[PDB]
Amino acid sequence: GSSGSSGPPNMTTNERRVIVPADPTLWTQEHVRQWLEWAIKEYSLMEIDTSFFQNMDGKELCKMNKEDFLRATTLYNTEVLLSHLSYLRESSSGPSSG
Repeated sequence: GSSGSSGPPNMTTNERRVIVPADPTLWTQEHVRQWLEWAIKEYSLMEIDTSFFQNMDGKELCKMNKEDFLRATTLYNTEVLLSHLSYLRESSSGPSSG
């Protein structure tokens, strides 16, 4: 670090955050892309092929598995994304089970 930082073009926003719905299945062809670049800049992910999800609708994003994800992102990242989407998938602005 220490200055000299020229990372990629972050997503658009008022200050610095993402605006997407709870359920990932409702994510549009754009949302899936926004959330991607986000988790990357947030969890400092690398070696990820965002292009693979250039046209992957939220629906096709929640159906993807470790394998399908491994063909676009590294194993490490595959564990983060899957884990993250795991919760968002089981959450629709509703109450908690148990």
